Amino acid sequence: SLPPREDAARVARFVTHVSDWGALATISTLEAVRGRPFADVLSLSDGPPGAGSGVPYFYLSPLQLSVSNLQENPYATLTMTLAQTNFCKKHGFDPQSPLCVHIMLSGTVTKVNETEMDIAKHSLFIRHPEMKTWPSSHNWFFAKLNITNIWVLDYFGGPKIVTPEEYYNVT
Amino acid sequence: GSLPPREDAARVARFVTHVSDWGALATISTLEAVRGRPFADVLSLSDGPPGAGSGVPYFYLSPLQLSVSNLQENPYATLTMTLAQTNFCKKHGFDPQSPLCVHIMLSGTVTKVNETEMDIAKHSLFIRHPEMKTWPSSHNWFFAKLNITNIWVLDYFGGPKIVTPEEYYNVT
Repeated sequence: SLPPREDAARVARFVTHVSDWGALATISTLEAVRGRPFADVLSLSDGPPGAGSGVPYFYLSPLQLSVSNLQENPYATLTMTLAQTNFCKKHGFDPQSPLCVHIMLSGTVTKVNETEMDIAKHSLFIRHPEMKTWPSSHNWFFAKLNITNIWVLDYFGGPKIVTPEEYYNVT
Repeated sequence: GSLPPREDAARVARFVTHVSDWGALATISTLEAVRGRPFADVLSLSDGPPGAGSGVPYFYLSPLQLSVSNLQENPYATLTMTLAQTNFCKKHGFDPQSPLCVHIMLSGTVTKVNETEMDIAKHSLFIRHPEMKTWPSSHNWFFAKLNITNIWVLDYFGGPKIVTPEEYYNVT
């Protein structure tokens, strides 16, 4: 269940963990829209049913537009909302109401290293069983968001700012 | 209310825009801490009431919002919407990142709506989002729209399908 709204770090970890996907903002490298912000929908997982770590893992292909973008500028902002569940519908909260909790995680997106490759794979493949069947020729790699900044919109008033250290220090 | 033929990417894009009550808007951040970084954020939207979706994404925005402070400095933005916002992808067994779980990106500028278009924006938004009638006047809400110059549709294998604004708006 949703953590107390005053505990922003806990709220962020709750929302990251319950999201199976989110929207990732990048800078376009396409010549026609070069330099303009771009948005895209990615599947994600921070871990299996009882062990969400807050780390957003992705499974990506060099063919993807967002990956072309990250090759030229690896900064990205991921946004997730509880409107992705039935939470907001059930409470009658408009998706734009800060009662319909949403968060933004910004940082850089990198290919996961050898040590973390097994946890990334397991986190992603358990949550997304279709990935096992994706086409091998598209050259899939495991990636992650390295979070440097966090905004939490869970009540009226400004965004609540949470440090990566505070976010990762949650159980 | 079923999904159009996937080959008709213009029709599919209009279908997605109309079934979406919200989307993710990407802007360039003007926050000191992260200036110049791509920023994403969740906005409510509407293109019309139930039988009059025009395809035009209208927003109800406040100068207090992070996205709006970004748009004042650079009005370029990209909105994305996915059928994973409904039960469509779960019911059919399409992973949210499978192109079969349709998602679209509409890129352009966000501007304040004209006097002559305020009423249609208002009617479109307030009917889809009745809570907005109760939002605080102190936030100085205004009606905004996305002016679309570029459209990508992910609705099948084989990569993105490009749709021109004129194809998208000529859908009936």
